[PDB]
This record gives sequence, structure tokens and C-alpha cells, in this order.
Amino acid sequence: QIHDITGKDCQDIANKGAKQSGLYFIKPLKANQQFLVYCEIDGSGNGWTVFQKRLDGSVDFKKNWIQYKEGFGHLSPTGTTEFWLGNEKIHLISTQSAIPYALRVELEDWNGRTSTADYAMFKVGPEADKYRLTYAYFAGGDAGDAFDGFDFGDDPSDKFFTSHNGMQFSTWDNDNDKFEGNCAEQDGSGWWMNKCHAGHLNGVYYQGGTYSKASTPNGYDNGIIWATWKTRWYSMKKTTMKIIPFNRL
Ligand SMILES: [Ca+2]
Repeated sequence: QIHDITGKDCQDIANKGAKQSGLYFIKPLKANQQFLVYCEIDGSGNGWTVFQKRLDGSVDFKKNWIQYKEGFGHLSPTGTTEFWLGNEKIHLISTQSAIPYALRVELEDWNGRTSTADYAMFKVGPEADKYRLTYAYFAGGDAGDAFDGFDFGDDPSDKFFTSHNGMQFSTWDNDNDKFEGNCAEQDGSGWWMNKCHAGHLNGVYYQGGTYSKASTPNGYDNGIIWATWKTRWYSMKKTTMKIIPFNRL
């Protein structure tokens, strides 16, 4: 169920001998109390700390500010459950000791194809700054750089409106986006919204992937999307968001 070795993150845990993916206790520099996390440990001693997982539509991602801050969903020793670790925990891990962390977004198709997109020097700010997302540069990956924004063709400033670097976090009850309306409320989720999005992994789980403007009454593109890999009308089968110290790349 839960393993004995502990550390500051899953890489530290892997550096101490553990070789099995599963549940572990970690305690980041500023964390006053230890908490449970799911570590993904591969054959090369890489230990990834997973903070978000989607795979079957068992959890509703339309949660409020406090829920996204504290975390929701279920942690499993088998890694077959959906959850959001919690913004406060993501903040404590990503900013401890100025250690440079890399974020890996892993996506899976309804056709079996998996893709990734890596971001160097990933960080999540404190609550005072509404858990802002910042990264140095896109490090590569076949899923493409959706965080850089995308020109959908709706408005000439589309790219400026869809980038995510520097965006604060938003939930329906705590709007901090760059939109006149409420992106989080219209979509029904919690995310780093701009004048909405180009990459949005906390959207509605549409079975089969393909959906349309007709699926929803207002026709919102509120699925689990990553514009640089698939159309805004295609919802992902599985997603994984995980972090590891930059030097492990
Ligand atoms: Ca707004």
C-alpha cells in the first residue's frame, strides 16, 4: 500500500534505493507535515512525482478554490485512479530550495498513441499570487508546445489570448483569468486560464474523444485538449502531469 523510504520528492526517494512505483510519503522543505504522493519509478532510477492523472471519467473536475488548493480524487498503489494533488502541495514541491524542476505532460489517444511535452524550470507560485504558473522554456516533445498559445483563427490575437506562461490559477468561484467572462465557470473546471486556453487537461471527459459544437448547449470547446497535437474538438483518453529534477532529462 504505502512504502517506507521517504524524501523531499520522488527523485530523492529513488536515490535512496526504492525501485517500485507506488505510494510514498514525502516532505518538501517548507511542508510542515508529510503527505502521500504517487511516485513513478522507472528502470533508470528516475523518480517522477505525479500531481494530476485522468483516465476514465470517474472524478468531476469542477471543484472550487479550496478543493483545488487542498487536492481531490483518489490515490492508488496501482496508479489507476484520477486525482489532483492540490495547488498548495504542487507549490511546495516545485519551489523547494530553488531546485530546477522539469514538467512532463503525457497524453494518450483513444487510438493507443501516447505523446509528451516537457517544460524546463517549472514552478507554481504561492496562494498570495494565486498559484501562478511559470516556466523558462519548452524543452521539446511530440505533443507540441500548447502552453505557448495557439492561433485558432477565431480572432487575430488568438495566440496572445491562449498562451499559459505567467497565468494565475482560476476556478468558477475565483476568477483570475484575462477574460471579461469566467473561463473556469463556462468550462466547468480549475486551470491556468488566459482568455481561456490552448492546452487544458482538466476539462470534461468526452467518451470516444471526438465531440463537437453540437455536444454542448453553448458549444464550448471544454474537453481535455492540447491544440498542438489534436483538434480542439478531440478530447484525450488519459493525461499525466508529473515533475522531476531538471538534471534527470
Ligand atoms: Ca474573468
